[PDB]
Amino acid sequence: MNIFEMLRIDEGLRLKIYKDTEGYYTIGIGHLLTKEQQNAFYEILHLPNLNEEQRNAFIQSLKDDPSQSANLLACAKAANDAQSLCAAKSELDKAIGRNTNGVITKDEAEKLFNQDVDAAVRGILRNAKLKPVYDSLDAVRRAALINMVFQMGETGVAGFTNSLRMLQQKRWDEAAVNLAKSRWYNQTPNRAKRVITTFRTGTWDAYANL
Repeated sequence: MNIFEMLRIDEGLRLKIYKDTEGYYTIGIGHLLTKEQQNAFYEILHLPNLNEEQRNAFIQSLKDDPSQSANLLACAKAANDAQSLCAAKSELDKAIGRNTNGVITKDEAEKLFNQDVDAAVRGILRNAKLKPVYDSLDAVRRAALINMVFQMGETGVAGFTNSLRMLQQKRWDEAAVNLAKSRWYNQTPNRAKRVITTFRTGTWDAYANL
């Protein structure tokens, strides 16, 4: 047990590229890659990832039959997305060092993950709200803080003013009681419970079994 097994259980590990419900392409453990007929003509012509010609064929197809505004605007969006995915794969391929076709192995996911951890800690140590509590914690409690950062971002975590302070004061059972009252806990109870147990105990016990 170690931090990568922790976030693999909590966050999940995808060996194939996935598109978020909010539109981001991701892979591994939360590794992010890339960020009537009148409106038909308009939006087709404003899709950010089409070619000149790819767009020509759609625009001129609409001219040929304006009735099919529904289908041509459907085609145009398929294409725009097909490209974004292409860009993400490309972004992935530079990261892995081969032509993955949007597929990686676990060790490659772990390699991505380990630098992602490096990014988060850098951020954390630059954040005046998170630094003093993070320096104060031991390695496994730090894993719990990083864990939270992965799920909601530096800023969200940094907004747990009080529980953070209790953590910094080594008041672990106070801290655990306070995290449970949170909106985080209410949105993802099973995960928050494991994280909070990690904060409270300084151990990996919440992940034993499972």
